[PDB]
Amino acid sequence: MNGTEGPNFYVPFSNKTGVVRSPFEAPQYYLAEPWQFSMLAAYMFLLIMLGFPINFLTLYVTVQHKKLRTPLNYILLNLAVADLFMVFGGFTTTLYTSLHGYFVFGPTGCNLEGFFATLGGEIALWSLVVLAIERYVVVCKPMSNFRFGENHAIMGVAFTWVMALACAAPPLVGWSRYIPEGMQCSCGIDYYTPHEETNNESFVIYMFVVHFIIPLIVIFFCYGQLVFTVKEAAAATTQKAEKEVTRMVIIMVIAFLICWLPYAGVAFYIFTHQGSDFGPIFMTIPAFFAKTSAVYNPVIYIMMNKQFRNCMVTTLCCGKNPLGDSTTVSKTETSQVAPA
Ligand SMILES: *[C@@H]1O[C@H](CO)[C@@H](O[C@@H]2O[C@H](CO)[C@@H](O[C@H]3O[C@H](CO)[C@@H](O)[C@H](O)[C@@H]3O)[C@H](O)[C@H]2NC(C)=O)[C@H](O)[C@H]1NC(C)=O
Ligand SMILES: *[C@@H]1O[C@H](CO)[C@@H](O[C@@H]2O[C@H](CO)[C@@H](O)[C@H](O)[C@H]2NC(C)=O)[C@H](O)[C@H]1NC(C)=O
Ligand SMILES: CCCCCCCCCO[C@@H]1O[C@H](CO)[C@@H](O)[C@H](O)[C@H]1O
Ligand SMILES: CCCCCCCCCO[C@@H]1O[C@H](CO)[C@@H](O)[C@H](O)[C@H]1O
Ligand SMILES: CCCCCCCCCO[C@@H]1O[C@H](CO)[C@@H](O)[C@H](O)[C@H]1O
Ligand SMILES: CCCCCCCCCO[C@@H]1O[C@H](CO)[C@@H](O)[C@H](O)[C@H]1O
Ligand SMILES: CCCCCCCCCO[C@@H]1O[C@H](CO)[C@@H](O)[C@H](O)[C@H]1O
Ligand SMILES: *C/C=C(C)/C=C\C=C(C)\C=C\C1=C(C)CCCC1(C)C
Ligand SMILES: *C(=O)CCCCCCCCCCCCCCC
Ligand SMILES: *C(=O)CCCCCCCCCCCCCCC
Ligand SMILES: [Hg+2]
Ligand SMILES: [Hg+2]
Ligand SMILES: [Hg+2]
Ligand SMILES: [Zn+2]
Ligand SMILES: [Zn+2]
Ligand SMILES: [Zn+2]
Ligand SMILES: [Zn+2]
Repeated sequence: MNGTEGPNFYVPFSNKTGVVRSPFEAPQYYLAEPWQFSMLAAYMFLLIMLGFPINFLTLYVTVQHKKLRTPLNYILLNLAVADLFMVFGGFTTTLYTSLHGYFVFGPTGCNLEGFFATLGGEIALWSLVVLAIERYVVVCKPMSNFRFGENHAIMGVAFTWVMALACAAPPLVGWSRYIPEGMQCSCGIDYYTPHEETNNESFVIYMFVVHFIIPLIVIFFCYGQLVFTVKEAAAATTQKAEKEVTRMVIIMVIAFLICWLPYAGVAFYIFTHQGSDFGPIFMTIPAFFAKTSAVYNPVIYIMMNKQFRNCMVTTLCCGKNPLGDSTTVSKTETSQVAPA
């Protein structure tokens, strides 16, 4: 056997030498060198070191500025939270797992590590659909009289959590399971083994379709529609606001792909080539790189959203003067209203 199937795992190493041992009981320093694990640990450390402040700042800004309530703002507050969950929930176990060379915290660590990462990634994807739509509406303006409100915005957010849980929760209660991957320092869905007793084959197919293919079709298609009204370029007069948001949304989507296709692909590969000969590094990279998903979103947001940015610059300066080049939102100052 090219691998080493446990009743709990599958080390992509061969135990014709007895050196293979549970990623739940002892260091996997036989799969790779003790420094590569240190690198992982370093990286993860940096990720936590960054995913925390960025996602938190975003949180504090969004709420502290009472007018920042557009769907987009909602979605992003959402992502900021899901990102924070990743950070403490799983990133902590993954940093640790790396530090020790295996899941010292047992299958729970594997679960915290795998779950929150999937919970985080899916919320990201599903939010992307909520946006795709919100966008399609505000640009192709379907209803004669319409403009999303916080009431709908909260709907979409609640929805992304349901859809996300719909994907990430099952492996915790019987459908498929979270299992260490690569150098056994992160945990993902079981593609490696058939394990009739947990129905991996079915869930994986389920996830790839319901929680990957479909949303993508939806998002891509909705894009194919808005490739007419808000065609592509950038720089009423309100036209220039929505068209700039879209551009961001679009980027966000590309950003998502770069962060997940390499992984999703490696995952799909394995699923359809279980027992074949792949090593530990084969998954560690797309899997850990993928972990940037807990942080890139806010960056796009602060870089491509002139309103939020200046709002952050505002909070950061505890007062004003946000070095920009247009409406507002804040607290004591003029976060007053202007409806109709
Ligand atoms: C790869 O093959 C190895 C042997 O061919 C095998 O190692 C075996 O590991 C077990 C640990 O569970 C050792 O047994 C020990 O069991 C209990 C732990 O629950 C200890 O308290 C006892 O002291 C006992 O020694 C075996 O000694 C060891 N087999 C050997 C070297 O003879 C690996 O588990 C195999 N890799 C896999 C499939 O994970
Ligand atoms: C062990 O791993 C090797 C490497 O993949 C597997 O060998 C492949 O076998 C398939 C059919 O069994 C051939 O079509 C390929 O040419 C072989 N190499 C590949 C996939 O590139 C072997 O089957 C694996 N044995 C198992 C299932 O444990
Ligand atoms: C695309 C940018 C155009 C902004 C339109 C999106 C609506 C979200 C912000 O609206 C404002 O929210 C305040 C608190 O929620 C209300 O007090 C105020 O009356 C309302 O106008
Ligand atoms: C984090 C993900 C990185 C985002 C990807 C950035 C690529 C977007 C810029 O592309 C360019 O945009 C112009 C205006 O639309 C087009 O005229 C041009 O042909 C196209 O090449
Ligand atoms: C990690 C996220 C950073 C990637 C940047 C995405 C590439 C798209 C750049 O488009 C430009 O962005 C400017 C933001 O200032 C807008 O003013 C301008 O109109 C728009 O055309
Ligand atoms: C969409 C981007 C994601 C990339 C997709 C990852 C699949 C690439 C893996 O290829 C396989 O690697 C094995 C070695 O491990 C070879 O033995 C095998 O012949 C080769 O076919
Ligand atoms: C995506 C890139 C494709 C690479 C995936 C295959 C993993 C190759 C690394 O294997 C490891 O190399 C060490 C040094 O030789 C050995 O000590 C160790 O036992 C072995 O497991
Ligand atoms: C740090 C640990 C990781 C990478 C664990 C789990 C990740 C997944 C099970 C990924 C699932 C998917 C996402 C988030 C993006 C769309 C495709 C997907 C279903 C493969
Ligand atoms: C305004 O008074 C002048 C600008 C000074 C503020 C800029 C300082 C950099 C802020 C870094 C962001 C870290 C936030 C930490 C969140 C936990
Ligand atoms: C409102 O909340 C206060 C405004 C923020 C004050 C700006 C402080 C930035 C930190 C600058 C420190 C200079 C670096 C010196 C190296 C020791
Ligand atoms: Hg769209
Ligand atoms: Hg990324
Ligand atoms: Hg602002
Ligand atoms: Zn899902
Ligand atoms: Zn299978
Ligand atoms: Zn990837
Ligand atoms: Zn500016």
